[PDB]
Amino acid sequence: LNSLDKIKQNGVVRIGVFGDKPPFGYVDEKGNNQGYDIALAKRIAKELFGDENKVQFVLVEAANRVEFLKSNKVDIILANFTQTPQRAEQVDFCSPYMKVALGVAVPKDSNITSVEDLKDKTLLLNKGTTADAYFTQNYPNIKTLKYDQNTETFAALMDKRGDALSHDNTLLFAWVKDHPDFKMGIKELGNKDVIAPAVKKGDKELKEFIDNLIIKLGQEQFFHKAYDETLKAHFGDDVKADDVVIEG
Repeated sequence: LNSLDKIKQNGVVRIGVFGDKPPFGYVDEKGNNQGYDIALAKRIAKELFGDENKVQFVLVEAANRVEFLKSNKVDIILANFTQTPQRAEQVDFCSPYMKVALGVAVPKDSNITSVEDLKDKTLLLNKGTTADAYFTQNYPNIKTLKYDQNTETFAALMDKRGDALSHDNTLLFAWVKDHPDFKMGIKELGNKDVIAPAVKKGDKELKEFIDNLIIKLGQEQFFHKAYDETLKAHFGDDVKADDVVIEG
């Protein structure tokens, strides 16, 4: 069986998501999976099974997304996952559904406005994210403290364990909005990237299923609506939906 017919025969779709990167994927105070990524996940289950609750949400951290696909723990990764050429050697990406770049958040009283300013600073990172790869490769001598989970990484910022935190700038906008003792030192770093779902390398039938669905959802402004339901309230009036959302 190709992987799409397998998933159809299973009756559920296993989708890897963040449990702790709001507002994109997280578990709310009631223990329910929520966020922009989760909206697509439930729409994918709806298309497969006529029932948006025939997703099994598998929590996964940034370092283990690819391995969860290689090892068959999940059918799809929707853990707010950035497309890179390097990851594309390893998993097959589906059509993108948001735009992304990197940023650096810093304490209110920080004078760090550039990577030069991080020279003799400790920089906090979630292990396995694109921010991790970016500094590790391009600025290997910048001291870092790397954590497995997002909760841990931001907790170490709030505990003054480092001078700055780098991550997706979209994430860091929402977080600095809920945590006003901190600000954006650098609003936008690196390449103008995209988030997309990923399937196991060679799952062509599944990938095309999802790509086609993303085309059909883009015709009904599904991602803008999802942006309003799940993201708009967590950004300032500064951000356009069009700066974040990709339709189709």
